[PDB]
Amino acid sequence: RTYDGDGYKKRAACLCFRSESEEEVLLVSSSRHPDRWIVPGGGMEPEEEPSVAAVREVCEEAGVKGTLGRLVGIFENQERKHRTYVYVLIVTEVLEDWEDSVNIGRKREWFKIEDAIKVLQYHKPVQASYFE
Ligand SMILES: O=P(O)(O)O[C@H]1[C@H](OP(=O)(O)O)[C@@H](OP(=O)(O)O)[C@H](OP(=O)(O)O)[C@@H](OP(=O)(O)O)[C@H]1OP(=O)(O)O
Ligand SMILES: [Cl-]
Ligand SMILES: [F-]
Ligand SMILES: [F-]
Ligand SMILES: [F-]
Ligand SMILES: [F-]
Ligand SMILES: [F-]
Ligand SMILES: [F-]
Ligand SMILES: [F-]
Ligand SMILES: [F-]
Ligand SMILES: [F-]
Ligand SMILES: [F-]
Ligand SMILES: [Mg+2]
Ligand SMILES: [Mg+2]
Ligand SMILES: [Mg+2]
Ligand SMILES: [Mg+2]
Repeated sequence: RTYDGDGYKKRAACLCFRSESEEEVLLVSSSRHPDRWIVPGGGMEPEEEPSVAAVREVCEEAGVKGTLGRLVGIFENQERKHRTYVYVLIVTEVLEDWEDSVNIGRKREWFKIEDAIKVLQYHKPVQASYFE
């Protein structure tokens, strides 16, 4: 795990959209609580570029690849002490049997943006804000 100078854990994530119209986004199930949804993402490795970490974590957690788009922003979770670079990713490859599917049975699902914001709100309000 890696950290900013203030001790916040460094993370990266993508908003994995179905298309360039950015109407449908891919969430993945929580590892702790499989009945809940999150935005896929995770820790940056040492010296790892945030865009590289984002794409790698989406591949591991969600089993997708695509065309990397713009940095949306950098988002803090004060409560959990982490700070997340969030990028747009336009999905072009949907893989079966990806890392977390095989290892922890992680699920994924497409959501209209409105619905994504809805299911994120309760446990992951900072993640809901990614879409603002
Ligand atoms: O507190 P939790 O509900 O168990 O959330 C955990 C935890 O997030 P926190 O940093 O807030 O504790 C993990 O972070 P660490 O404990 O490893 O620092 C995070 O891991 P990543 O930052 O690497 O994403 C993991 O997410 P996941 O295991 O899917 O990678 C996520 O669990 P959820 O899947 O329920 O959000
Ligand atoms: Cl879309
Ligand atoms: F995650
Ligand atoms: F992660
Ligand atoms: F991670
Ligand atoms: F991870
Ligand atoms: F990681
Ligand atoms: F990791
Ligand atoms: F990882
Ligand atoms: F991962
Ligand atoms: F993970
Ligand atoms: F969060
Ligand atoms: Mg991960
Ligand atoms: Mg992780
Ligand atoms: Mg993660
Ligand atoms: Mg990781």
